[PDB]
Amino acid sequence: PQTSFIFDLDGTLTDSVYQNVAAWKEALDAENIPLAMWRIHRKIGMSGGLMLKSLSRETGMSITDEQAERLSEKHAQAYERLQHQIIALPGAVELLETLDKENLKWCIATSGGIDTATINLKALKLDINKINIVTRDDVSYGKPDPDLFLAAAKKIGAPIDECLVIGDAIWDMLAARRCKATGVGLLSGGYDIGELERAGALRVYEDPLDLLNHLDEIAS
Amino acid sequence: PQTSFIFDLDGTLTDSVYQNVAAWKEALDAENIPLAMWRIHRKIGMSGGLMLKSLSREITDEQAERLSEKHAQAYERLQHQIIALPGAVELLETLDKENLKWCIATSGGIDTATINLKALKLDINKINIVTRDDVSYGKPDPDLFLAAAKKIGAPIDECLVIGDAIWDMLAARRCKATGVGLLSGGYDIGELERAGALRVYEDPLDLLNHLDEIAS
Ligand SMILES: [Ca+2]
Ligand SMILES: [Ca+2]
Ligand SMILES: [Ca+2]
Repeated sequence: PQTSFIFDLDGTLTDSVYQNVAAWKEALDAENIPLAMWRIHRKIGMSGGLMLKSLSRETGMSITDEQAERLSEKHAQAYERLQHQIIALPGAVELLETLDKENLKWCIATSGGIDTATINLKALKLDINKINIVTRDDVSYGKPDPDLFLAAAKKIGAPIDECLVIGDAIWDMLAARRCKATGVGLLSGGYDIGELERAGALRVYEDPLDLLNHLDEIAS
Repeated sequence: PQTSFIFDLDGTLTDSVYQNVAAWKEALDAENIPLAMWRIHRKIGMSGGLMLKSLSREITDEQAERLSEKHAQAYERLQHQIIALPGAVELLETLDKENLKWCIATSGGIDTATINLKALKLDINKINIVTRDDVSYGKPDPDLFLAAAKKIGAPIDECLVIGDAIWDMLAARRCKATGVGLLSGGYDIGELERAGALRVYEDPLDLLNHLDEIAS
């Protein structure tokens, strides 16, 4: 039973978490919701809605639908302005190329909407509508809800239990475990080995190259 | 014996670690040296020399000096984005109020320090501070913390080092100081503890709220 692959995008295949953080920071500052950047970095990988609720509750207050919407817009705009900073992570393309050449099926699964996802894909010189990908616009709920991964397993014709989830955030690992998939964590999104293991990572690697070099430990 | 306090600055009292990461990345790309952000982030808190050195393993002197200057210019451009971390001002004032001595100790030079101190509204010449310009080596070498203890006239052994990075924690243990880790630099609790942190708090407000677990 050959392994099928569900990849997170931002922080996992492209070096874009820190741009995402900066974009949220600028949006939140614009809206007088001053939050230290480590707290924003902690939530990267959740869909914006859940992230906003989450930061909200942890600061003791709550954010209306209307401001959530504006924060979202501000975030997309700030991200766009940072689009050319985004580079593919080491091994990322080579890993994807390895899988195709090997007939292993993979899908991308991101809490980002079509906009962010199109930007990061450029860095991997990939055309969105030419690959297997699921976005926040494809489901009701983002990470850590299992929705995205389930839709991804479905898009590639693999049972979710024949799947390996690859992610850089607590939220990817959490969602992986919630649908009982096998989760593997990458350090390239800035989360540490401790956090990723506690959120359910079975193995943790530096980046796609490191993972590629150990593909046997973890995939068939 | 009352506790004396040695604070890291960048990421401990000010929320500047991400600007620091971003200035390093700007400087690296200008020199066409590819490097993932997380790798840069892992190093913030070492001296620029150790940093770049350590980076290569994972760079000419000529090249190194261009990067140091490029980083300093890029970091300046980002100064307006930097603000105090919650509780940082209150914590320092609480220490003053209680006549507890403190000193700031940073691996950066006077230029980055000054920028960071502005967010605390501190006068660099009106406070106890030690920078990379006052010692031979930056963190994790114990030099700065030793300088800092000397500047406030306290045994390093009766000092709390408060930092956000693995390099702070390492240096603290290397001079037998008690180390406390803050999450506000983006390092995790596991990292900070494995580098020697005795306690780990979220930020200066969390620390101030738990000050009794940790300080006499
Ligand atoms: Ca991610
Ligand atoms: Ca981290
Ligand atoms: Ca620091």
